Amino acid sequence: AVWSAWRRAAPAEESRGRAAVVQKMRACLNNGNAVLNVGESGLTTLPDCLPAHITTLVIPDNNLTSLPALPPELRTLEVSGNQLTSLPVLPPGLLELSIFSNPLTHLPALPSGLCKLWIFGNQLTSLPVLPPGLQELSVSDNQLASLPALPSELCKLWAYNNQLTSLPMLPSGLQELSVSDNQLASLPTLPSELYKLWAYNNRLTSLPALPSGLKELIVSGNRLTSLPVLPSELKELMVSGNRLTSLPMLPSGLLSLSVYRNQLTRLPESLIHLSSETTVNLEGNPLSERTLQALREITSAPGYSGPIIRFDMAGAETRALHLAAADWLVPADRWHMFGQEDNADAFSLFLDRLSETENFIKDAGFKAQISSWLAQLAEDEALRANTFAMATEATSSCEDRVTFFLHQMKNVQLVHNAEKGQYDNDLAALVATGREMFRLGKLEQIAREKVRTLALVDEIEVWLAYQNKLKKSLGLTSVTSEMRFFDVSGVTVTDLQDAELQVKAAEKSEFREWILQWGPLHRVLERKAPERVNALREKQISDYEETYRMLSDTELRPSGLVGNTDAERTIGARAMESAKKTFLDGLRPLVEEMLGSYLNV
Repeated sequence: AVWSAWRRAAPAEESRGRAAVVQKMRACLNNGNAVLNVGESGLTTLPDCLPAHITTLVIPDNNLTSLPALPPELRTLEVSGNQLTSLPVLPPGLLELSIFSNPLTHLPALPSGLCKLWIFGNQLTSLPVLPPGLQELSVSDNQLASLPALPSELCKLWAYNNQLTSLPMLPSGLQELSVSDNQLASLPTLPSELYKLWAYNNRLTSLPALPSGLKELIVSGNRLTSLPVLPSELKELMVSGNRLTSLPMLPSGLLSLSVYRNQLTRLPESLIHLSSETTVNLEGNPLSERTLQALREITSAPGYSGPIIRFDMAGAETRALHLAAADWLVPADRWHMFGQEDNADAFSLFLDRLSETENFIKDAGFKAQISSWLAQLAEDEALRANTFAMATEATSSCEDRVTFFLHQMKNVQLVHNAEKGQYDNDLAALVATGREMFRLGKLEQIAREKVRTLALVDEIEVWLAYQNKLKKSLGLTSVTSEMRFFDVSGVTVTDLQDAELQVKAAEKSEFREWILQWGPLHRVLERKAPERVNALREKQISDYEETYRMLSDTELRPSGLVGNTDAERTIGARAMESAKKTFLDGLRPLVEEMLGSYLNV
């Protein structure tokens, strides 16, 4: 009767959904079922009475603006995405309150027996007084400037991505503290049972004494000038992006050590005693010469059984893009407008860094080659966008990382040119670019393989060393002449000799088939022979479907297996490969006609 009035007040598209909710409510009233879940039905209103014995009420994603008075025996309320801007009075016996993804800015009075308060992801600007027996407070992704006094019984406090500048005193049994992405200038004294402390991206300059049983400490992106003694059971130490000048003794059981972008000049000796599975990232620290020497000595020894150690040579401002660009261009107007395009800063920073590289120092031609490239960039908005985006690193590291990213930008440019049509009437240029891409791809795999063999590694130096040292012998036109830190790459003369041999052997064996799968070649074929290539693509699709069905009929059906999602994955995969191989068969003659006279040495 209240429910009938409600069901009939329905916008027409909600009429069936409202009938479904009335059916559920009737079910509660008629069988004593004390759980009501109103479903996802695009509800814009709920009826004014809900069944009165309901103890769990679940409100999924709907378009609700208001909730009715709540069933007096309610123990659990759970509300998903809606447009609630407030909540009704909460029933005295409520135990758990969840609300997610509502524009809600404030909560009503909280019942004294509440135990779980899961109110993350709303718009809350304040909290009510918290009941003393509250056990979990989850209030991340809101708009809170502060938290109220914390109940004595709390075990978990999550409040990351708010605007907190301090925390209240912490309850003695707190086990979990997760308050990252705030503006905390400090932490208060840390409770004894705390096993997890996540406070990344705050404004901490020191840490309180650490609890004996602390297992995780993640405080990267702070302003820490030191860490206190680490407790012996710590497993995770993530303190990157701070101002640390040294580290404490490292607990033997540490499973991750992330200390990149600090100011470390020395390493604890305990680092070498860490387990062989522990992850270690030391990049972007001014490690002394001897420190790095001693490291190479220890990790290179036979029988070394410590961690794999990632390092670099970076050690421990953004002009207007047009200023950065004017420094390179031969006689920049255009670069004013480019300054406002997406990632333009990243690229501005990149260009400033490029003037401090070994190529700049040693190759008098370098300014002019960068100028030609900047000029090509100015005429191609697509390329320019991709290039600017790529600058997002190289700025993360040393001179060689910048140089490496220059090589990657130049690779992008060659593929782009091929894809666009620059070489449709210069097919020897098209084939040359293909060979260069084939060789670079092979170097990437060779460098990845060499990286796996190294216990002390700078993976970018490794990959760069191969590009740089094989530029001449492999005709890598997109690669520059100079690099600074080859001595620390770990790449030997024998390594380079073997990579030359492997790539030349592979190209001889694989290239003619490899170029059939090369994407820019497809772009060129589709331009020169649009009807034949479209026909081949349409056939590739049909062949898959027809081959699927035949494999299903001939192999799955007699088993098995026609419902079986695993067997159907196996034949689907087989039908793609089959159809692919047929597709490349129809491409091959087309490539042979267009390119055969270009594919001799």
